[PDB]
Amino acid sequence: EEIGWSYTGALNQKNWGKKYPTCNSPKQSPINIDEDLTQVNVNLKKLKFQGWDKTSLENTFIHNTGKTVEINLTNDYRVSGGVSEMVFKASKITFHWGKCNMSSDGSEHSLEGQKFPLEMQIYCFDADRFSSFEEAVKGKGKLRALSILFEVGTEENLDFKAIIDGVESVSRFGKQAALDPFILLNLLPNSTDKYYIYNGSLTSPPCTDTVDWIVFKDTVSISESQLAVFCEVLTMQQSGYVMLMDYLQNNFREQQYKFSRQVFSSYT
Repeated sequence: EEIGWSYTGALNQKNWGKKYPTCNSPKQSPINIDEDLTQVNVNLKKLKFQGWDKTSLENTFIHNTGKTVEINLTNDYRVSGGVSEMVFKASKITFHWGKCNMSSDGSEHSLEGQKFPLEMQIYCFDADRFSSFEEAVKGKGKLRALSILFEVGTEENLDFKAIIDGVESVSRFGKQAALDPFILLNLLPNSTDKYYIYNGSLTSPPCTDTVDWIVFKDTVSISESQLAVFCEVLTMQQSGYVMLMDYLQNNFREQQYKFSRQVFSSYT
């Protein structure tokens, strides 16, 4: 089907545009966000979560795609706010990490030039217009994504126990496993009223240019042992004329120029 890509190997990120032309547009993600360079906007609509405090359904799977571990959400998770009151449906969660220690940079977005050891991204689309997130992407519909940045703390973050167990379960390339019950709202930072928003894109091919990003100012903390499980995930990579298996590490796109884009900031 779709042509294989990598971050720094074969068809690396500098060359994605040769096959996926949108990857060369001026509205690409991720970016760095500096607070003093943003525009505070009181007009922004407070974030509204519907169904996020409910238990995750039994058919919620995590999946090792070789580029990330993806969670395919099943509940009717609805979200709105920021630049509009239009309701989106949250359908996918992906993770980006480095070498998985407290001092490693693995996030895609950064704040104040600081990268983080882990980033979680939750993807959403307009369920009225489209039947699935993939269809929305294929049709260039309006997309919304939320970025959650992580720091390593001293203690085990119990809200993530089910997720972490799931990542352990899919170390093997391509593997899928059902997730133990979890609560999606509990995966977000303590307070969500402080956030940034900008016009951007998917951070990997096809790099679709129609994503409004919400990036939370506050971080989520997990322990060192929780972060460690991500670097046990396995992938396949073409290295020269040989196809090899390796640990999945540094699975993030480098940062992009803003090109006149404005970053908006909530007011609290």
